Amino acid sequence: GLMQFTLPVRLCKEIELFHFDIGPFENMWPGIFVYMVHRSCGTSCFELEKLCRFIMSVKKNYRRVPYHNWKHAVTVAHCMYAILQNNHTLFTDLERKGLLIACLCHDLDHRGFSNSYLQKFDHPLAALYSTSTMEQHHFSQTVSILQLEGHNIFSTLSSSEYEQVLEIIRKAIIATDLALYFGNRKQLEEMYQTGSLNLNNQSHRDRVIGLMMTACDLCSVTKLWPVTKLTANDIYAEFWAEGDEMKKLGIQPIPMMDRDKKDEVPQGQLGFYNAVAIPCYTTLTQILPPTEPLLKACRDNLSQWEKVIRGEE
Ligand SMILES: Cn1ncc(C(=O)N2CCC2)c1C(=O)NCCc1nc2ccccc2n1C
Ligand SMILES: [Mg+2]
Ligand SMILES: [Zn+2]
Repeated sequence: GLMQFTLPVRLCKEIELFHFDIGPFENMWPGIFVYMVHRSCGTSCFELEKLCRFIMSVKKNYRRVPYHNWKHAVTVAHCMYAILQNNHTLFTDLERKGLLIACLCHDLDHRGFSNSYLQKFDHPLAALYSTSTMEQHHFSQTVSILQLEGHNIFSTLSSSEYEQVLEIIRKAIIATDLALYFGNRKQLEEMYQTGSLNLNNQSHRDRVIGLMMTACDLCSVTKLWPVTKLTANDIYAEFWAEGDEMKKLGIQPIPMMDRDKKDEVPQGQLGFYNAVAIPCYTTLTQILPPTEPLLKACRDNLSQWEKVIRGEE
């Protein structure tokens, strides 16, 4: 009860910043997460014992893949932590509870393959879930782990509050399906600009939490350049393995996934910052001004990819 988590000084200060990197010491990541739940939510949100047992079962259900791994889960939760702490008064008690958990759980049991590869492989998950295949799986794994004995971190919520939090988590996890981000953001753009955006409207809150999920999920582009660049290596290690598997099914993969087209990475990064990242952080900053440092960091990394193309690195 009187048992705070505390971090060393450098981490205690830097964890508050959007560009914080959680570091290479895996054994400190659970403690970093609990620290974020305690300051974001309170020391009373969760029974420590249940929370710790939940976290460890979540870690166990992430796989040893280059990018969609336990470090990604914690990284995406830290970015959510930073958004929530810079917008103290905008979110409900249930939202603060749900969104850090959603982030920790959003890629549970990922195998390093896209929805597209599952559909072309004819994986069982693609018959069970026809759209947002992996994301419906991640939510499914979240509910499974919540139902293990001693893992119900929400046990003190009422029946209707429990239904509300599981519904926040569901929509938040589904929103990490990038295919859905394009329309969600267009709709948010029009609502903000015609001044119809209304945060008392539940369907509007949903869209804004969806955009936060995309922003947190992509947050490798908002780090200091050496973090961004070394994270890109892990991302391509998965993409190129998928490309290899596409070629095993007799299908030329898209160039993003073809290791024979490494030369095209720098131009593919510009497309991605211009088509996905910059628009994401722009609309996020319009709705939630204190998230501006994510947009600034993203623009700094786009300019670093521009230098790569010009052979200045
Ligand atoms: C940095 N980050 N964060 C997330 C993602 C991302 O896309 N996803 C889906 C799972 C997470 C990326 C990223 O790097 N995407 C790579 C973009 C890209 N590289 C190309 C190389 C050649 C041709 C086209 C290319 N495009 C579009
Ligand atoms: Mg995902
Ligand atoms: Zn993710």
